[PDB]
Amino acid sequence: QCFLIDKNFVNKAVESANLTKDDVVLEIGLGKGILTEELAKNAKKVYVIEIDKSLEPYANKLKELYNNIEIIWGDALKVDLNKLDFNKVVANLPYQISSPITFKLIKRGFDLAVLMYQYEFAKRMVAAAGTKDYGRLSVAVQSRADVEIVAKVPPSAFYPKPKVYSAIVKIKPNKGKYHIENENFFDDFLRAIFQHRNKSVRKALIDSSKELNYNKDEMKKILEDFLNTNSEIKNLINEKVFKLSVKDIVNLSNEFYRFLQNR
Ligand SMILES: Nc1ncnc2c1ncn2[C@@H]1O[C@H](COP(=O)(O)O)[C@@H](O)[C@H]1O
Repeated sequence: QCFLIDKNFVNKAVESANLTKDDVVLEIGLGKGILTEELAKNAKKVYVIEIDKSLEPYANKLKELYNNIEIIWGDALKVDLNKLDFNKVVANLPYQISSPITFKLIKRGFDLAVLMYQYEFAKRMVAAAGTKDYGRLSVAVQSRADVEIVAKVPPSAFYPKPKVYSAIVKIKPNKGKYHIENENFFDDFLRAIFQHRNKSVRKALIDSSKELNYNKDEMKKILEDFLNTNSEIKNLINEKVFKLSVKDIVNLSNEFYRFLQNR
């Protein structure tokens, strides 16, 4: 485990979280408890989910100085987050859980999260439409939250030093900006189209038709009919998947959902 040791990066994360004594913070991963201490100083209460009980002496040290820290010994991917009353999340994430934890957290909901990821993952999360790093992850996150990289974090900020840079990412859920009609269909639609990111949406959907439970012939005919509904749809489905904006992918998928349900 590469512990975050550089207090300057702890400070940047904590600052980005805009904490007050009315906030309740979830942290994932205890590490040395440096970040934990700063959270406890500034927030009402902090929950820490930590899988490795050999880190208990760090927990015990903290609990001597702070009365507002609760340690949950367990797997963050398994814990029922619905049962905890946090409004913010601040963590140097265990990188291996980056994707599922992000969506688990977003599903549960929060006012704001400030999370450290490996740099390449963060770049993908925030990537602009039509760029090399833009993909399913980018749209999956940006359709649900405003995201931005707060700071790049060098290997030297950790001990032992990792092989790659990390990045602090601020995530602010934003449900009403894009308004997903049906989350499960949206998820299936994203999966299908990003299996062929350099093809037109139309051709991607045909190739991946089985991801939406249609055979290739069915899907071809569906899209013929769909394209005839209006000129905007025609223009969207003929563009390359990775070139459509998040707004356009959300609206296209919403329209397609409504189309299929009507049919
Ligand atoms: N799924 C998990 N839930 C809670 N804590 C974890 C989980 N996975 C790893 N950790 C802890 O987070 C620390 C950072 O993860 P890692 O740097 O990927 O080894 C590790 O030392 C573990 O103690």
